[PDB]
Amino acid sequence: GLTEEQRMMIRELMDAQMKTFDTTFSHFKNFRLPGQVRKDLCSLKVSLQLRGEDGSVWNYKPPADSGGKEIFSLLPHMADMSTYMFKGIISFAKVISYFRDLPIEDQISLLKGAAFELCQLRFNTVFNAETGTWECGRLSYCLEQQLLLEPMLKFHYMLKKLQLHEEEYVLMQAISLFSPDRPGVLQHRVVDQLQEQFAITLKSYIECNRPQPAHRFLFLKIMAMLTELRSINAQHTQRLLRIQDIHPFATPLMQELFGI
Ligand SMILES: CC(C)[C@@H](NC(=O)CC(C)(C)O)C(=O)N1CC[C@](O)(c2ccc(Cl)cc2)C(C)(C)C1
Repeated sequence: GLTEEQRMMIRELMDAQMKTFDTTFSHFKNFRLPGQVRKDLCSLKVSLQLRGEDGSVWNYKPPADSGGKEIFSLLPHMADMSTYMFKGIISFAKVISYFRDLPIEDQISLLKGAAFELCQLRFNTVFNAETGTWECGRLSYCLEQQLLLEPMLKFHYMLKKLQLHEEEYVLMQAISLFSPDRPGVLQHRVVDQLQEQFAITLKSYIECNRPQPAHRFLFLKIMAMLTELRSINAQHTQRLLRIQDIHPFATPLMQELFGI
């Protein structure tokens, strides 16, 4: 069985999840809309849909470029989504006692490392693998011959396949958040025992709640998924810095987290 402090751990995570993750995106408003290395971007093409309160529907089909400049038509908006996401992610971290109790300099450092990952983890819960779309309340972002060649895309598909519970998602969010090996983490021992206790909790939760043979090695699959995601996080920083080189798009908060 799952021990007392393990039940205690999950419950504080599930709580911070519900307090800070607006699953319907009700409060995403005031966002901008569309008025050489770029295989980076073209693999990530999406169409956008806004359902009005009243029943109206607005749709955006992006331009298939051969030229150069129209690939950016959607970055202002994406930069607005990301800011709104990162704010929820920060609120999530600060509502966790394990996190509050680290030194401030460590708070900042853990966040700057995992913000993207926690965010991609949340988007996975609103992803629909049948239709290749992220359903964000009134927004939908729909992927423009099955190409899991883009690591980020293969990540969402593979992870959705595992059909995790909300508790498994929030714990994954914890392991990723409390990673001992992120630039400028002073308290590497604490953050390391903390991560291990989250991992152990995940391991037990699975042993206890998923007894069926399809859920063999799930804990290990999840753990590999998280390793994959760290790799994708680093590749994405490099892509993003390249976009900044040629055009500033990053909101203040994105500059704060990506280190500029
Ligand atoms: C997973 C990927 C297809 C995409 N997601 C979406 O388009 C849908 C949604 C916004 C819901 O995540 C996404 O967030 N990535 C990472 C973030 C991204 O690299 C990016 C985001 C904001 C800026 Cl300013 C630049 C780049 C991207 C180009 C929008 C692609």
